[PDB]
Amino acid sequence: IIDADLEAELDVDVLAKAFNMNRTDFLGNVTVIDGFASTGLEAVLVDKDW
Amino acid sequence: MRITFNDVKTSLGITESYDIVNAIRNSQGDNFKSYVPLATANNVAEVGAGILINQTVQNDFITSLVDRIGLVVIRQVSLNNPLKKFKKGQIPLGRTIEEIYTDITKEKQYDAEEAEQKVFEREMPNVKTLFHERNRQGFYHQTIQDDSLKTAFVSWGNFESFVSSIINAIYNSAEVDEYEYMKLLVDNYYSKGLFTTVKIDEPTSSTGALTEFVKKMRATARKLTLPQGSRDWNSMAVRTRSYMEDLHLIIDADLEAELDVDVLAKAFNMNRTDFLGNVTVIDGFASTGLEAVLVDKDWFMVYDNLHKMETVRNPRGLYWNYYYHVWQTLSVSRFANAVAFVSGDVPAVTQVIVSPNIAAVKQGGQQQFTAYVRATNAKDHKVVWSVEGGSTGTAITGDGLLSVSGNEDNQLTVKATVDIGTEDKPKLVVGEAVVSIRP
Repeated sequence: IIDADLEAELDVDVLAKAFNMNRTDFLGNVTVIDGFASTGLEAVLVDKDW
Repeated sequence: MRITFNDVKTSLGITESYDIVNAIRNSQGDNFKSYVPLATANNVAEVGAGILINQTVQNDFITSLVDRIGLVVIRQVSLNNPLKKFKKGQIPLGRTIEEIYTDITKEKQYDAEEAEQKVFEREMPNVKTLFHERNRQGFYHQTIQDDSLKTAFVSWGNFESFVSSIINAIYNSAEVDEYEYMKLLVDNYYSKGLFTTVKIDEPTSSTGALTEFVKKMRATARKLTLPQGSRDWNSMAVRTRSYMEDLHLIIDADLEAELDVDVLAKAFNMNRTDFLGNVTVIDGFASTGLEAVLVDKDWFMVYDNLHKMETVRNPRGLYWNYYYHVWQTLSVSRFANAVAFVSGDVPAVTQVIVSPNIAAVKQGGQQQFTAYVRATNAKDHKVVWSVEGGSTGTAITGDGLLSVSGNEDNQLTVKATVDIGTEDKPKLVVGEAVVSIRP
């Protein structure tokens, strides 16, 4: 779970993510939200049974 | 009537750079040595570029006979307007199209004790309406002289092919005009400034500008694709959603080629539709600052009302006149997502939208208005409310609550105003709503 702005920022500046676009074997199922509410939160990586 | 031509050469219009025949003949190791073994190169080079005006050529064996035309080819090149996929069905009867949108409501907490005395309470649904009407009428006129044209062909198949080519030319002209009108739609929308403006630097200034533009487009496309929706990308300030397969990006060919090469992120996903949507390439825009526009498939609200062809004949002139009539309505939908990326200087605030743009209140009721400011910068702005009704006892608070006095008969207008200029040289942005009074 990541923010749209950060996801688009890292989809271009770094290439390793820009290679493995629209798949799951690299960073899991990437779902995009419109930001969090916590001050320091940037990304959250959880499990389906969470 | 004999229309003959004399003193015509095989080089009527030729801005020649060098004599290829001379270069081939005078070559002792140059790059033209590959054409030296060719037996007949002068003859090929003499008429290898086509002949604009032909002349009769005698036979090589018997000079009295004349060589004849063996093959006749008629070009069937057909052209289309790329935005045709955004069209809709036909409207044989009527003129006006009504678009109705229903917005979402709010949640209330379960309360059995409170639910005793308010079982029959009312919650007015939120609905918005937009209207479109027919605005384009035109026709195309052509003439065909069958009897006068019958002497230019020796085959009925060729005759029919030529007349079909004329009809196809009419259709091609119609398609070109339709494409131009569809471009005019976007240009007029941006001129009226109902887009959501995203400020960017000049892409051609430096490499970093191009990658910044690409990542900004990626972010905008993602937040448009978000399933839960947002109210920040349409002129009606309604909660709406768009699909990645329904998103289309309209960009200039030169800029598209520049960013297909300069930034390596766009090198991939060039034809996958999952990066920026269906990329449509046009021959540039008309506005000064417009670089790219990303709109939803439902943004276009174009229909056609008439598409017909009629013919008349002139007995004295022996020809047919063909009239192709096209009547269409071209309009856009304000409920659909639309973003425009502008490289030039843009104002701090683009527009102000009032959530109820039309109201009908009683003589003792109250109304609540919500103001949405489309600001191109991070800093926020303050909205001031005013009314221009006229009667005393009618007033609007600073939060957007309008109260109406018990004695007035006149239409009211409510203005939400934002100041974006500096001191003693102010620039103001105003959003207006209309209110009717019911006695």
